[PDB]
Amino acid sequence: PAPHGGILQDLIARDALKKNELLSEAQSSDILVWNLTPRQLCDIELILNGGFSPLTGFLNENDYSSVVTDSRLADGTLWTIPITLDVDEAFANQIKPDTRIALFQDDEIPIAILTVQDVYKPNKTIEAERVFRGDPEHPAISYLFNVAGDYYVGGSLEAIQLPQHYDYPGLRKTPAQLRLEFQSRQWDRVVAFQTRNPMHRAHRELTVRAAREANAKVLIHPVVGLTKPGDIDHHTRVRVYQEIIKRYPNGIAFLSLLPLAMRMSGDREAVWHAIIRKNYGASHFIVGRDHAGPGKNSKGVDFYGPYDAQELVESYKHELDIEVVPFRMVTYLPDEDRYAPIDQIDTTKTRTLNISGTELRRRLRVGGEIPEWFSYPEVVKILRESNPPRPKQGFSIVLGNSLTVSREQLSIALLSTFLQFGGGRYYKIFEHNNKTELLSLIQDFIGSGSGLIIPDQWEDDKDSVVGKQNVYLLDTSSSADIQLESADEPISHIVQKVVLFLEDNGFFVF
Amino acid sequence: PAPHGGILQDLIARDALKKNELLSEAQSSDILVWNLTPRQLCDIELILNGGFSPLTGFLNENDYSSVVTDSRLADGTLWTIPITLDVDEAFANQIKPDTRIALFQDDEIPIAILTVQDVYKPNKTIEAERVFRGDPEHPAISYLFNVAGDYYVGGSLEAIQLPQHYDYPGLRKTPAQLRLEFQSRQWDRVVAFQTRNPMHRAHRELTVRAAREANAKVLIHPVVGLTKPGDIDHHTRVRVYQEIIKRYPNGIAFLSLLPLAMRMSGDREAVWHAIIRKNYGASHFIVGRDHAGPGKNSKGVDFYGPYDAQELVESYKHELDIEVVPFRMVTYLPDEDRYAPIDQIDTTKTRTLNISGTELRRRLRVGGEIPEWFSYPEVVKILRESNPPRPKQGFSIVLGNSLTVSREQLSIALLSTFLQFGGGRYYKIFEHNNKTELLSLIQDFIGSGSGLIIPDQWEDDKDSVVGKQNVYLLDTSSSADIQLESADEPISHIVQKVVLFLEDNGFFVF
Amino acid sequence: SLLPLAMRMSGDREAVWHAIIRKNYGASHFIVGRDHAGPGKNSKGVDFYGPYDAQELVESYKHELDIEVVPFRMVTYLPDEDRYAPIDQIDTTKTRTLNISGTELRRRLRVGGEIPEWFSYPEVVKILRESNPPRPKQGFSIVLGNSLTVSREQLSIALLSTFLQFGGGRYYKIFEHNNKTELLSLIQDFIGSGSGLIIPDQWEDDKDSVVGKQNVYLLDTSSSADIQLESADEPISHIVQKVVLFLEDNGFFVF
Ligand SMILES: [Ca+2]
Ligand SMILES: [Ca+2]
Ligand SMILES: [Ca+2]
Ligand SMILES: [Ca+2]
Ligand SMILES: [Ca+2]
Ligand SMILES: [Ca+2]
Ligand SMILES: [Ca+2]
Ligand SMILES: [Ca+2]
Ligand SMILES: [Mg+2]
Ligand SMILES: [Mg+2]
Ligand code: NA
Ligand code: NA
Ligand code: NA
Ligand code: NA
Ligand code: NA
Repeated sequence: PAPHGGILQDLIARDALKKNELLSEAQSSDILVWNLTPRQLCDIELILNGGFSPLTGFLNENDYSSVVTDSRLADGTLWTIPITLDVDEAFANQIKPDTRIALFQDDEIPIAILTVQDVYKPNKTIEAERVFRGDPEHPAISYLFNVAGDYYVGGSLEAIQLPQHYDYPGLRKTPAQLRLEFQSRQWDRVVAFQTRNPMHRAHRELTVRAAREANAKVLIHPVVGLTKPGDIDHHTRVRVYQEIIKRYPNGIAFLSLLPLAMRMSGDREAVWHAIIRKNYGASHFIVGRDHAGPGKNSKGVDFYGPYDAQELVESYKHELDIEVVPFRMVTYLPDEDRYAPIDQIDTTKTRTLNISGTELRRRLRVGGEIPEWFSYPEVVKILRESNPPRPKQGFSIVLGNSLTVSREQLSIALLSTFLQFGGGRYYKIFEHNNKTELLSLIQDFIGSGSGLIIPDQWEDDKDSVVGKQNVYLLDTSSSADIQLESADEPISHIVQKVVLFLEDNGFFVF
Repeated sequence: PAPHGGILQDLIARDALKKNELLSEAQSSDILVWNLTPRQLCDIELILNGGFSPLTGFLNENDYSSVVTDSRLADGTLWTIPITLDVDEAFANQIKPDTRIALFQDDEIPIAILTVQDVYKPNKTIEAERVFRGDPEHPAISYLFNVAGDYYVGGSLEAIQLPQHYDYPGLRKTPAQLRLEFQSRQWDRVVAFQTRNPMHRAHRELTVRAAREANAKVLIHPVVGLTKPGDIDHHTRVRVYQEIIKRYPNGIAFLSLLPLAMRMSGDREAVWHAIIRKNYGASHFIVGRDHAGPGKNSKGVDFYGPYDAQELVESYKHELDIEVVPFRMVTYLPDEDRYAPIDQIDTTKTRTLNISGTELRRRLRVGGEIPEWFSYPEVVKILRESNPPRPKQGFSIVLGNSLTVSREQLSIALLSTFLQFGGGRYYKIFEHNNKTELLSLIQDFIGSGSGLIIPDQWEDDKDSVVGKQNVYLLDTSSSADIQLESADEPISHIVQKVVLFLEDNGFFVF
Repeated sequence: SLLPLAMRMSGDREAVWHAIIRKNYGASHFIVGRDHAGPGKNSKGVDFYGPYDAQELVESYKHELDIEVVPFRMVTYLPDEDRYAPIDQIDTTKTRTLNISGTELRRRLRVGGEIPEWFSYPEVVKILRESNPPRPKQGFSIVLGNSLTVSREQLSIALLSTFLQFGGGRYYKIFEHNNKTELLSLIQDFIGSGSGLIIPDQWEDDKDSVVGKQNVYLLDTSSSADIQLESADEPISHIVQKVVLFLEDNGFFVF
C-alpha cells in the first residue's frame, strides 16, 4: 500500500545531492554536536529511511502533545508513539529555534543535521500515564524516567547517512529497498510477521497458514534494535530466523531485519507496528495476543489485556490502509502428527502438547531434550550454543567479608580442588582491588564459561558494575549463597561446602 | 629394598614431637624467614619425607662439590643431582653458620627450620658443565642462570610440615605411606614406571609386560612437581593416569604421585630416579630410551645420547640396590591386532602403526580422529577437553600501531562481524591501557576460549607480560600476522582479511 | 502354502466352506476367527454378520465336518509384562494393554510414522512401507478444471517449474490425455509410480470410470473442487501458491 501520509519520506534519497555539503557542515568546528543514545539511533534510522513516514524529524511539542493525548500528529494523521530527541538541561540551554545541530553516532560518525523548531521540558508523569498506562514497572516508563533526557528538541532532519551497522549488511532492508525486493518478485500481497523472539515450529506453521488464507507471500520482519529487557540477543535470534526461513516452501518467504526500538507499549505499539510495516511495503499484518506486551508487573497484574492490541487496531481499521490478519496460534496434536489452531481443538477430547517459555528455559539450563515437534533441531542447536547448560556455564565464588581464615590459602585450595574435575572449564583467582576496569570483566569471564575465585568483596557502591548472574557469596550472613557455619570454619570443610553447592546447582557433573 | 644409605630419613616422623615447638620458633618475630620458590618446595618435600634419603637437609659446599664432580656425597654415597637452597645476596649476607632460619611457603605456611652449616657462591659455569653437560639451552642450565639464586645455603633441616597441596590428597603418598600400602597387599616385588606425559596404549602394554617378566606388581609413579617446559599440566595428566590405571587387570597396579622437580638431566637424572623409587619402596625400575632427556637443542643436536641413561644406570648396578628392568617399547601390529616389542618386529616384513607426538598434537589441534589402538578413548576425551581444537580455541587480534583508520570503528566492526558466526565463542573489545593488571588477563580470556579485539598495542617492555599463543598482530609491517595492504585500508576490507585469516587457521568453521 | 481361493466374504457360510477346504488340503484342525470372512459393516454402520455367527454355524456342523475347530483366542500386548496374553484373560484386575487398529496403522503408513516392534516385526513393517509409501513419496495429479479462463498452457508450465524447485526426487509431467482411454488409463500408473502429473483439462464425464480417484485433485471454482479457486481468472502466481500449499498441507511436500 501507499506509505502512511502518502509519501515515503526516505530522507537519504531526498538529500542525496546534499551529502557532501551536510557532512562538511556536520564537521565544522562551530556547530553544536549531540551524540545519539542507543534508542535515538534506532529511532533516527526509521525516520531517515521513511520507516516512520510521515515523520521527517523528531516531534516538536505541538505534534507530541497531540500524539500523547489523541494518538495523532497535530494534523490528524494516526500516530500512537511519540518519537522525540531527549537531551539534558546542559545541552538544551545552548539551543534555540532555528539553531542547526549535528547528530552523531559514537561521537565520530555524522548522521544528520537537525534544524531546531522548539525545545521543551515535557511532563514525564502525563506521558507515562497517557501513552504507557502508568505502571512504574512498564519498561518504557522505567526508560522514560531513569534513562531519557528531561528536555525534548523538536525539529526537521536532513540526512547524511543511516546509523552504521557492520553485521547483517544484506538483511537490513530500508522501506524503499524492501519494496523493490517485493516488486522484482512480482509480490503484490505480503503478510508481515513481527517478532522479538526465537521462532519455533508453531510460528512457522502460523505464518504459512496466514499466507495461505490471505493469498499472500510471507515477510518475517524481526526487531533487531531495542526489544524487551532480558530477550535473547539479536545475533542468536537472527541465526534462528536464517535457519527457519529455510523451512518454508521455496519462494514463499523473505527475511528482512527491522532496526526498531520497541517501547513494549502493547496496543498503541501494535498500531505503530501496523503503520511501520505498511511503510515497509507489506499489504497485511498479523497482530498477536498481547502484541508487544511486556507481560505482568510485580503484583502479577497484566500491563495490557490480551486482546487490547487486536481491539485498538480493529478500531482504526478504516484508516490504516493495511489489512490485519486474525491471529490463530496453533498447537501440536501428538495422535494426529500435525498442528491445528488452538481455537479449533479440545471440547471433543483431543490430546495436545506444548512447551512454555519457563520449561524451554529449564531444559536449556539442564541440557535436556527439546522435541522436534516443538522446534526444529537446527534452531534448538543454536539456542543451546548461545545459552549453554550448567556444566558449561561460568560462575564466581566471592569470599565474603566475614571470613577470618586465610583468603590466599582458601583461594588456592578452591583453585587446586576445581582443577581436579574434568570438563574443560578455565579457572582463575581474580583480584579486582575494587577497580571498575577489573570489576566490569567479571561477567565477561562468566560469559566465557570460566570459574572465578574472588578473594574479597568489592565496595557496595560498585555493585552496579558487576552483574549478579552466577555470582555466589560465601559468607556467614544469612544472605550468603553458600553459608558458612562460622567465620573460621576449616578450609577443607569450606572447600567441600563450595564443591557440593556447585554440584547441586549443576556446574559440576560427576 | 632398604632406603638409600640404609635409613628412611622421614623427618616429619622424626620431628613429630617437636612440631609445636618448631612451629612457635618459625613464627617468632626475631627469626629470619626465607620464602621457598616453587622448585625449592618440590625439593624440600622430598627431603622431609625421606624421598631423598640419605639427605637430611640442603647440601653444604662439601657434599655439593663432591656431587658435582664425583656424583657422590662427600662420604661416597652415590648421588647425582645437587639439591641446594639457592638465595640472593641480600639474604645470604644476613646469614652465618649456626643461624637458624624458618623456611615458609607462600609467605604464610611454616615448612621447616634450617640450621645453617655454610653459605657459598657456587660457580654456576662449572655446575652447568659438569652436571647438565653445558648446553645453554638445557632446561636446567636456563633455570640455573636465569632463575636460581647465586648463593647456596647448606644446612640440616627439622620438619614442621610438608608443602601444602589441596589437590589429590589421596594419591600423594610419602615413602613411608607407599611402603605400607605395598605391605598391606603383601606386595614384595614392585616395578615402578616414571612418566611426565600422558599414558597411551603402548605404555599400559609395556608396564604390564614388565610386570609379567619381573614377576612384580606395577607402580605408576608420575611426576607432578616440576617437569619439562611445555608439558601437559599435571591435572590433565593425573586424570589420564586415573583413567588408565582402570585398564590393568584388577589388583596388579597402584597409582601414586611423585612431587619431584625434574631437572631433565638425562643419565644423571635416571640414576637419581632409581634412588628415589628405591626410597619409595620399589624393588624394580624401568629406565627409558632417552630417560629424562630434554630432547634436542636449537641446532638439532641431542642433549643426551638415547642410551646414555641406560648405560650410566648399568654402571652403578652393583650399588643401587634396585633392579633395573630392560625397556622394551612396543608398537601396534594391525594385521595381528596386538602389540609387540619393537626390537622383535620387522625384518620379516610386518606392518606396524604409530602416532608421533607431533601427529597427536596436530589431530588435537584440528579435532581429528585418534584411534583406539593408539590410546583408550576415555584418555583421548580428557586430552581433547584440556587441549580443545581450533573452533573452540580463544584468540586475540591486536590493531597494530601503523593503523590510521578509526580504531573504535574497526573494533566495533570486528565485534559485530564475529557475533554473526555461530559456535558459542564469547567476544570482547579489550582495552588494556598498557596496565599489567589488564595485560596479564589476555591469556586468561584466550584460555577460556574467548576472542578479544585489542584496539592498540602495549609497550614493548610489557611484552613479557602477555603470552604469544593465539595472539595475532594486524598491521602493515612484514612482521604482522595479518598484513594490511596499507595503513588506511578500508574497514570492510580489513574485516574480511581478518575473518578469512581466522577461518584459514581453523578458529571459524562454516 | 498359498491358497488360490476366491473368497465371497460370506461370513458364517464361508467359514464352513473354509473348514471343508482346509480338510481337503490335509489339515486336522482349523481356526475360525471373530467375524471370520466377514466384510465388515454396510453404509449405515450395520454388521453384515454377527461377530460370532461364524463360530456358531461351524459349531452346529461339528459332528459332520471331520476337522477340529480350535477356539479363537486373540491376544494383546501387556507393556508392563513385556508379553502377549489372551484378551479373554486380561483386565478386570486393572492391567495396561496396547494395540494398534487398522485405521491407526493406515494413518502411520500415510504419514511415515513409527510403528512399534511389540505390534509388528520391523522386517514386516518395512515391507508394508515399501508397498504403501508415505505422502512425501506418493504420486498425485492436479487437474485444471473447466471453469479456468487463465491460460492452461502457462498455468501448467508455472506449476511444473514451481514443483521442480522442491527437492525429493518426485518426477513431474504435464499430461495431456485428449480424452483418450489409452492415455487416461495411465494416470493411476504414473500416480502409482510416485509421479506428479499436471493435467491441463478435464476428461469427459463418461470417461470418469477409466480414471481412479486416488490422489487426483480438481483445481476449480466449483464447491466440489479439491483446491477451490477464488475466481476463474485468479492470477497464475496466486493459483500456484494455492496448489503448493494444498499439497504441503496434505503431506506431498515436506520442507
Ligand atoms: Ca529526570
Ligand atoms: Ca492475563
Ligand atoms: Ca572458632
Ligand atoms: Ca646470577
Ligand atoms: Ca638422536
Ligand atoms: Ca591512502
Ligand atoms: Ca459389531
Ligand atoms: Ca476478473
Ligand atoms: Mg543502519
Ligand atoms: Mg605436599
Ligand atoms: Na571516541
Ligand atoms: Na483492556
Ligand atoms: Na601473602
Ligand atoms: Na653418549
Ligand atoms: Na447372528
